[PDB]
Amino acid sequence: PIVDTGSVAPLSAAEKTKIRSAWAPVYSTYETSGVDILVKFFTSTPAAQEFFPKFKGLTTADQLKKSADVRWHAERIINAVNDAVASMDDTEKMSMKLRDLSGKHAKSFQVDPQYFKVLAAVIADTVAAGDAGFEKLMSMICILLRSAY
Amino acid sequence: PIVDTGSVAPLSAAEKTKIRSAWAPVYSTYETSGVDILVKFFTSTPAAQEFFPKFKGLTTADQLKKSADVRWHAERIINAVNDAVASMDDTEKMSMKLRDLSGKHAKSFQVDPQYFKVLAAVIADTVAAGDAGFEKLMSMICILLRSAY
Ligand code: HEM
Ligand code: HEM
Repeated sequence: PIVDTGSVAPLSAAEKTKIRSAWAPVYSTYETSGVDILVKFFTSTPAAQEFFPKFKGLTTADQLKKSADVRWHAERIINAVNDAVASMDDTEKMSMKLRDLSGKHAKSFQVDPQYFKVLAAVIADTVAAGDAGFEKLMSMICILLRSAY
Repeated sequence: PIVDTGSVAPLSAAEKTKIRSAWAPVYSTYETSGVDILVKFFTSTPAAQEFFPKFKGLTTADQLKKSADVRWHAERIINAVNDAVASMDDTEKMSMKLRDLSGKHAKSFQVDPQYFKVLAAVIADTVAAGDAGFEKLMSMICILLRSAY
C-alpha cells in the first residue's frame, strides 16, 4: 500500500517504465483526469473538506466540476505529480520540489498531513490501480510532502 | 498604452470594478482563454519563441493547442494575472507575488524582459480591448515583472 513515513526502496528501471506508460495517457488530458480525481477524493472524504476554503458551499460532485477554483486546484495537483514522474531519474530534483511543496502546505495552507496518502491513493487507483511500482512513487511523494511538518 | 517602466497612477474604484467585470467571464474559462492568448502571442512573435524550450518543434497554432505543455504554461500565466486582479485592493500583496515571479523569470527562465509588455498587450486586447483601466493593471504587472532584472 501507500506509506507516508520512513523510507522506500529506489524505483527500478522496470518500474519507472511501467509508470511512464500508465501515466502518459492520464496526463494527455490532465484537465479532466485532475478534476475527476480531486472531485472523487473530496466527495468521499468529508473530514478533509474543511481544508479547501475556496470550495465552501460546493457539496454536489456536479457543482465542483463546474467551479473554476476546483479546476485550477486540481490542475496544479495533477502537474506536481507529473513533475515527479518526470524527475524519477533525478531523485535530487524531485526532493527539492516536493520539500518546498511540503513547506507551503504546512505553513501557509495549514492542511492536516494525514490526507496526503488518502488523495495519493485515489491518484494511484485511477492512474494504475494495482501497480505496486506506482505505489512507491506515491509513497515517496507522500513521505516528502510530510517532511516539513 | 501598456508601459513596463517608471510608474503609473493608482487604480480608481471605478476602474477596478470595470476590470472585475471584464475579467470574470474570461477566467470562468481560463483553460481556453489562456491557451488562445498564449498561442496568439507565440505564433505572431517569433523573436520570443526561442524562450519556450518545451515548445521546440511546435510551429502550427494547431499543434500548440494540443500540447499539454502549452496548456499548463498558459494556465499558469492566466492565473498569475487572476491573482493580481484579486489583489487590486491589496497593492502590498500584489507586489510580493509579482516581484517573486520577476525573479524566477530573470534568474531561472532567463527570458528577455522586453516581451512582458508584448504578451500583456494580447491579454489586454483579448480581455477588454480598449479599456485604459485594464491597461494600467497590465502596466503595473509589467513594471513589477521587470523589477528583478
Ligand atoms: C496528492 C498529494 C498532493 C500534492 C502533490 C499536492 C500538490 C499541490 C500543488 C501543486 C499545489 C499548488 C501549490 C501552490 O499554490 O503554490 C497545492 C496547493 C494546495 N494544496 Fe496540495 N497537494 C497534495 C495533497 C493535498 C491535500 C491532501 C490537501 C489537504 C486536504 C491539500 C491542500 C492544498 C491547499 C489548501 C492548497 C492551496 C489552495 C489554493 O490556494 O488554491 N493538498 N497542492
Ligand atoms: C504576461 C506576463 C507573464 C506572467 C504574469 C508570467 C507568469 C508565469 C508563471 C506563473 C510561470 C510559472 C512560475 C513557476 O511555476 O515557477 C511562468 C513561467 C515561465 N515563463 Fe512566464 N509569465 C509572463 C511572461 C513571460 C514571457 C513573455 C516569457 C518569455 C519570453 C516567459 C517565459 C516563461 C518561462 C521560460 C517559464 C517556464 C515555464 C515552463 O516552461 O515550465 N514568461 N511565467
